[PDB]
Amino acid sequence: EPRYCICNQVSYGEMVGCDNQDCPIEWFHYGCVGLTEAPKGKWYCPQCTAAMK
Ligand SMILES: [Ca+2]
Ligand SMILES: [Zn+2]
Ligand SMILES: [Zn+2]
Repeated sequence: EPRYCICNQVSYGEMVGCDNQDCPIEWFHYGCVGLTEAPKGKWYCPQCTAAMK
């Protein structure tokens, strides 16, 4: 029921959480952010990565 990610679709498949506390979206599908495997440490989504540089 809740929609997640930049794509605004329900949770499906492998999901990753952005570790920036102010991330507006928080939860993303792996594919929508270019991942194939679980991050081995903290992970920041592309939008938060752009905001942190
Ligand atoms: Ca949304
Ligand atoms: Zn998505
Ligand atoms: Zn984020």
